[PDB]
Amino acid sequence: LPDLCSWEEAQLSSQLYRNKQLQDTLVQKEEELARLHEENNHLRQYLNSALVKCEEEKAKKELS
Amino acid sequence: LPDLCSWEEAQLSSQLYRNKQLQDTLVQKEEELARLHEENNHLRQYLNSALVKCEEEKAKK
Repeated sequence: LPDLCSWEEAQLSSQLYRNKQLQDTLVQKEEELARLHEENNHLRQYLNSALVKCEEEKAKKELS
Repeated sequence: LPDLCSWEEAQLSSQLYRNKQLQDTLVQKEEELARLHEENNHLRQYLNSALVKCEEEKAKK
């Protein structure tokens, strides 16, 4: 029992360490995701806004 | 001692399960990031192309 207990405790420490590393990576990923979602959406909006104005201009020009 | 051992065993089990969950979440997050990076690049490419064409249309005379 005491040799098993010491082995189990070491495995637990190693597991908690690996999980902490995963957890930290996951925080970094979530914020990278949030950044990209916001940038993609804004870029999308900007493109749509500019392209629409280009077409509005052609419409009112090409009427006479 | 015997109380600590059972607590540590139960924690090994919970933490193995936690590891799996974190691993599963991470593969899903990486897939999502890979797609958003692809989209971001395409959006920047499209933007560049639209700036050029916007500019060339200002061949205004």
